[PDB]
Amino acid sequence: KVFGRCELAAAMKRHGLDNYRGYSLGNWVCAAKFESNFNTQATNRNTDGSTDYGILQINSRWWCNDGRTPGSRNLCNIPCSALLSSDITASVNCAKKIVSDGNGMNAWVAWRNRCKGTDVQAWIRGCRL
Ligand SMILES: [Cl-]
Ligand SMILES: [Cl-]
Ligand SMILES: [Pt+2]
Ligand SMILES: [Pt+2]
Repeated sequence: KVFGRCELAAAMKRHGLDNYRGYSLGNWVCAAKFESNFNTQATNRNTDGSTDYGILQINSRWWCNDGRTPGSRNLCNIPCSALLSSDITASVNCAKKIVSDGNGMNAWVAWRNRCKGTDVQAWIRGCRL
């Protein structure tokens, strides 16, 4: 599923991401934009052999089990395919653990390179929430 901007923002807010650990909602939406372009089915391969999955491109080295990532964890205790559902619950829950791990949203390199220090409020501009 490909979300709209405000559709995503609303789903994320409903799931408790708005100001989770101080990261306002626009941070999460901006991160989704530049990770998956709002597409729950996005997958990308990492140079280390791991794969990123879903709306927030959550990675198999640490976070989910895809069955094919040697010497890797499954810290969110989920199959990586659960991260491609049109329902974002598992991506959201897993991101809360990721962003609580010590590095915050810097764990998402696109957030750090493209959202951090920008006018992220623009990503929620005009949305009914
Ligand atoms: Cl959803
Ligand atoms: Cl949730
Ligand atoms: Pt939802
Ligand atoms: Pt939820």
